[PDB]
Amino acid sequence: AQKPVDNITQIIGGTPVVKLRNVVDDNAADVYVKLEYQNPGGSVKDRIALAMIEKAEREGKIKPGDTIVEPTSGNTGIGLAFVCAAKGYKAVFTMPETMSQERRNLLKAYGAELVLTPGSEAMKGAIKKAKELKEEHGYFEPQQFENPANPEVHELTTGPELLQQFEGKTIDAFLAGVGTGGTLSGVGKVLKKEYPNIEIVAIEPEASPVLSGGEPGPHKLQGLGAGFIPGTLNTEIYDSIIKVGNDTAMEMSRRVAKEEGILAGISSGAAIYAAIQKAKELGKGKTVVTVLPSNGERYLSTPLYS
Amino acid sequence: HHHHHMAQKPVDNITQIIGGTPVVKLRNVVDDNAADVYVKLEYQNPGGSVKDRIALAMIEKAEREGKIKPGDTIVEPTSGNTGIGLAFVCAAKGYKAVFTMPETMSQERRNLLKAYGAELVLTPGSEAMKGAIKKAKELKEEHGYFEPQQFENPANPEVHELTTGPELLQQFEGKTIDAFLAGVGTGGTLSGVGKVLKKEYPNIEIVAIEPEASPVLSGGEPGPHKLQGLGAGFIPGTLNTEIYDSIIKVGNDTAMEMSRRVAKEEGILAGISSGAAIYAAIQKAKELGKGKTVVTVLPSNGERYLSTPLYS
Repeated sequence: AQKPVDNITQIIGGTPVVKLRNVVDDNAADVYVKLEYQNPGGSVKDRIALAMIEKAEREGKIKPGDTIVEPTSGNTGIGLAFVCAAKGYKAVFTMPETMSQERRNLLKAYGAELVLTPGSEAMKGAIKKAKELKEEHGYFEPQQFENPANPEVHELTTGPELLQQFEGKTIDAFLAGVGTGGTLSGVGKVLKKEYPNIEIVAIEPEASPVLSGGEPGPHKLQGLGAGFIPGTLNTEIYDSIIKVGNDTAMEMSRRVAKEEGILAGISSGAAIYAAIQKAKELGKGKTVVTVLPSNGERYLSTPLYS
Repeated sequence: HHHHHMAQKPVDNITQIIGGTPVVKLRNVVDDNAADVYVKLEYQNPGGSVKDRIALAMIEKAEREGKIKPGDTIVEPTSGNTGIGLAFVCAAKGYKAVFTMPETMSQERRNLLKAYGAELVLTPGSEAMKGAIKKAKELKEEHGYFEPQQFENPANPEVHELTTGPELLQQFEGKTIDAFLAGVGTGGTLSGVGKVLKKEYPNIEIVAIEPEASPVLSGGEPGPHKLQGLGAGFIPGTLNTEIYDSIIKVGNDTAMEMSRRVAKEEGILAGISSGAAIYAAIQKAKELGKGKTVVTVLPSNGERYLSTPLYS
């Protein structure tokens, strides 16, 4: 048990890794999952929310008391609301008025202010309002899809944690779903330098296979498939891409919760499904690692666990 | 190499992550001329609450004793965090779980338990908990299912004696804990932690927290209340009725307002029982003054209660 800390953000990072036991055939490679939902705010986005705020502090772009704006209502918005509450910043989030009441409460619970944009304008309307607050009112915009602090914090923390966790053991493949791409790009850079023969695998939705050259489309892999190539994604870092369908990822999330006792979101089900293909392709004795970005309890209002 | 927090090497299954929960000093909701207030984040258990500890301990002892073996079915009449912890542990260890509850339990909660593969047996909502308890016993007698019994199983207070307590006691080595406060549901946390802290800190004050609207420890009548996880309506067998030196009653609105203050001002988003424990801990922190040290436990996370009035 860790000694007392003065601030909850000091708990961000140092997440555990669990070997999968039942959803992987014993003929395949070992599969390990990093539980990023063990971050105190509930997801991997804790890490970039802290890094984005810390970097802006260092560079004098913000000081505690200042106001932040980001066009998101997902895990990055929760992470920013959490980090801003913990560090004394005011968080403003723009989102379409169609966003759920449960998610609005969670953001408002941390003291964040919500700016609702026209529902038909969807995400594009939220981005426009955020650009207006940044350019015409001086709000600081973290910009999760372009801020280099995003892939860099995974280069400095998530990746080296995996290196410590797999000391003396070789990792044969690392797989991660691509949202902003910061996880895959930053962990990938660190693992490839330490394990030059590792395979880095990007995971993306079958229904929106933008990295594979296909067309953006609606999909149910929440957290994945942004519909474009993020500035935070190093497209050179991955050797291959695995596409996962909506139903396939949901089925595996249900399997992992019931047979491993690990309750994670649909993007984690996609990651574990892809990690299990790679394991079977690599065979016994090899080592496959992936990341579980979020907890299944955040998605009880979705068809994931209905 | 050197820019990351230390991370534990891989474990063979998720139950090995239970325990070892961190402690955070409160900064803003507590005056500096009051005693320091420290909170142990039991919602950092992998299943989301303090109940992971007793779910694992109860199942593991039943194995050690030979009462159950993997593949067997567990039955428990509950819908709260104990059911979640038990569903979580049963999935992790290869047990079947059957829970009874009144049909007025929320749908999101039904999905949570079912996500782990537990069965939900619904009883007439007008028979309330008595109906869920009766159905559990009928199934227990009919099929020989093991019943953990969260309010009677000695493994419940014992695991807090063997893990939660020694954790704090190594988390506070070289410091004096002046008061330890804990809300009483089963009473296992207060009983087990209190026993261990008392042995190390002879002058420590052990405080039970219960709802003002159902103060059964104080000798009042059990009544409806809003402090989820607290106020069982009876004195549980797992509560050591001699461990606590004093009792603090907390009202419904008081705990809710503290939970919202802590979420906005500390960035710590916890359930309503945590707001009650923090309110009582600050009250205790005010009377005994600067320099002293009060410690309490936050049993669950605020995200579990988004559909309740706590955060609407």
